[PDB]
Amino acid sequence: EITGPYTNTIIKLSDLSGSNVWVLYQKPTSTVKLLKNGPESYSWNLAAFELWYGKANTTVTSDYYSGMTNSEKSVEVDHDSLVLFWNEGSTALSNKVINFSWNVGGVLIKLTSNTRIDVCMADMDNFTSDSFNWEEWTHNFPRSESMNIYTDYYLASVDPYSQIR
Repeated sequence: EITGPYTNTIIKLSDLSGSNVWVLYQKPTSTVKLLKNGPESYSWNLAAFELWYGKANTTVTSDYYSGMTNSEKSVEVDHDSLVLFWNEGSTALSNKVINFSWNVGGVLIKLTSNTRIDVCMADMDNFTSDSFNWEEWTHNFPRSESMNIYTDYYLASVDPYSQIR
């Protein structure tokens, strides 16, 4: 059901023949970059997103958006969190903080079409929602060949909620 651990820095999302793909991570002890989808350096025209783990009472700052005057490159986090920096369409830069109470956790990548994907994130607690839903938060991005991973990770093509929680 859940496969891994993997030590690659490049996932291939082209040949994947399924609706959904989870990219899971064991809760790190310190703030660290998890994955990233976009060009090498910041390009304003192209859409992108960069995911971090944020340790409780730290300041998560983006590397990809390091040289921007926008203020959403840096975020302070109270709880242990996932922090997704992203830009798409008219949005020059934005972030989305989400709780990470579980030991294992990650983000859902919905393969909606051959041209587009949806990055689905949910507040990983046993107390937040009455009904857990991976597509609590969502945003639509263009679909690309590959994605960069920067830590050890696990993959799943089936809903791992049962095992993770």
